[PDB]
Formats: sequence, structure tokens, C-alpha cells
Amino acid sequence: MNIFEMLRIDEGLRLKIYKDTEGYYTIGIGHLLTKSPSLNAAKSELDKAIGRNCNGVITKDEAEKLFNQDVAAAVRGILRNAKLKPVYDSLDAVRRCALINMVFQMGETGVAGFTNSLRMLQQKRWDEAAVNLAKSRWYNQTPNRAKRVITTFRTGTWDAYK
Ligand SMILES: [Cl-]
Ligand SMILES: [Cl-]
Ligand SMILES: [K+]
Ligand code: NA
Repeated sequence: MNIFEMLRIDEGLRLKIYKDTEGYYTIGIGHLLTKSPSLNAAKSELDKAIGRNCNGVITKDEAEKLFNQDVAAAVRGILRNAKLKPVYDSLDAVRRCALINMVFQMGETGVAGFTNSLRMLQQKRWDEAAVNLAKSRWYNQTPNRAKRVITTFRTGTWDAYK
């Protein structure tokens, strides 16, 4: 298991524009297009992202390309963030994937606001961190996914994805 396989499980793969769990137009493997309620705006974002007139439809290779870019952007985001980078650097390879997963889903700024959870993770207080992480809108809105990510943080294993 690796970050690509992990996020592929959590995000799915859909080749037509669809609405994510927040009601936002998305495509591929969790590629957020826009928060605009306009499908035309989402179609314009898609064509810009792919570099052709897609009419709301892409290929798997195109989906995978956006996914590679988006995973990299999540990791870049962490490394450039003053609150996330020290936690990331303190973690093992498996728990780093849990943090990347959270940033992929909710963005750099949003995960950086989990100040108390991040401190617990830095302190390697894994059970305490797991408890704190669940006291969140994130957990309540996407509980099965949050439970998987939280188990990854608690254990440093892939048991929730195996
Ligand atoms: Cl709560
Ligand atoms: Cl869920
Ligand atoms: K297609
Ligand atoms: Na999704």
C-alpha cells in the first residue's frame, strides 16, 4: 500500500463530472474542479486542467495525470506550510500518508487549523491524537473515511486499507 493506492480507495475513479460529498463538481480521482454551483464553470476548469475541450468527460490516463499532480500538490503544500511541515517531518512513512490524505481532502489551511491534533501527533501520543481527530466536522461528515485515516495515524499500519 502507498499514498496513491490509499487515496484511490478513498476517492474512487469517475470519468464524468460528478458532485463530491460536499456537493462540489469533481472528476477523476477526487480532482475538485470548482466550488461554483455552475456546471459551465466546472467544465471550463476541466478543459483548462486537461488542455482540450473535454465536454465534461476524460480518459483514465487523464484522470491519473490529474491525480499525480494533486498528490504532489498536497505534499508540496505540507512542506511549504509552517504548521504542517514539522509534524510531517516527525512522522513515519505510513502516518505521513494519513496527513497527505487529510490535506488532499480538505486543503492545507484546513488541516493546519487542527492545532491540538497536530501537537498530539508530533508528541507521538497516538491514541490521544486519534480521539482528538474524531472531534471534528471532518469525522462527522465522512466518518468511514475519517475512521480509516485515524486508524492509520493511531497504528502506523495499513490495517484499515488492507
Ligand atoms: Cl465535535
Ligand atoms: Cl465516509
Ligand atoms: K471517458
Ligand atoms: Na470522491
